[PDB]
Amino acid sequence: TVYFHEEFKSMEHWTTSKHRDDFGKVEISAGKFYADAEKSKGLRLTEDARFYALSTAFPTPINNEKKSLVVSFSVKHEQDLKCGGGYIKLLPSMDPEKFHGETKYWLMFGPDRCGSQNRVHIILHYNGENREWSKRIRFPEDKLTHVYTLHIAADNSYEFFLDGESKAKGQLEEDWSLLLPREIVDGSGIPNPDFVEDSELHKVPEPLTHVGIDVWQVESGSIFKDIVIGDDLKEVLDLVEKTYGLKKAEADALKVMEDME
Ligand SMILES: [Cl-]
Repeated sequence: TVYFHEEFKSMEHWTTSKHRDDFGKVEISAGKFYADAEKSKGLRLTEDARFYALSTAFPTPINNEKKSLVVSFSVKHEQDLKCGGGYIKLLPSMDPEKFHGETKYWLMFGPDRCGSQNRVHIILHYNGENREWSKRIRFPEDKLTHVYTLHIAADNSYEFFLDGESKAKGQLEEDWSLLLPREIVDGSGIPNPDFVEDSELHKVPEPLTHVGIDVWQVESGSIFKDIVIGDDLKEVLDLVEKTYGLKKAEADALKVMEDME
């Protein structure tokens, strides 16, 4: 039911790409401030003004035929991020050493910010193109840990959770540009006979084989935690309570590091 859970207690099983000789360095770390010196540990990007590209393979490939698929992970931008990504990717069969921005993914999911620009990416590869989510939700611009959870249901509905709470909810067909128009001209009532129905929008075209972090950061220091993937929503949200729902401790740790200032 839970296919995968990266705790980032270690990073040896994650492979860093060879597509460039200058990808940024990463480490296991709890950051400058933390709710717990051990449980707050995670994947930390260390170097300013770098690209990052590292990945790990699912022990077993992941499918979602007539079944739910739930993705969750957290990013902590404690560094005062002005420009940088904090999103992950789910990819079909690929070579981790040539992993880069152009590598074919099925899903690109997570926070991204640069200047006054801010949104949560939910990008689905469908029918040979990457389809950007039509809705634009800004993620919280603070130094605290935030969790991003996505439910892709077998009825082609979806739901996006930020910090455990529902932020967006709707239909894949309506909130992305995946299919042709149902009407030949909108509001005419005349059907478009070329329209093709797809009951498998939610379904991965090929089985999913890797998770990867492919981001650019100007101000580095971000920490990734708890990459969870499964087929049951409550199960994942329960796991988010266990791992993230550290809230009270972290916020107090943040105030402590802010009273000094
Ligand atoms: Cl997007």
